[PDB]
Amino acid sequence: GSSGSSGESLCPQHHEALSLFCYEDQEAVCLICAISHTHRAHTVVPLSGPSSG
Ligand SMILES: [Zn+2]
Ligand SMILES: [Zn+2]
Repeated sequence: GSSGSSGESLCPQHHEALSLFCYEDQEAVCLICAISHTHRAHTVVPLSGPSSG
């Protein structure tokens, strides 16, 4: 017997709740990350969906 499932999803570098996803790369990234991407002309949209912000 053995198990090892990861629950919450946090950036492997920032370790912060991932509330975004980069299309181009097709991977999930955190908020801080976005900055870089959004700067490199990378498409990024919120997972949870639309919010007040
Ligand atoms: Zn990150
Ligand atoms: Zn990107």
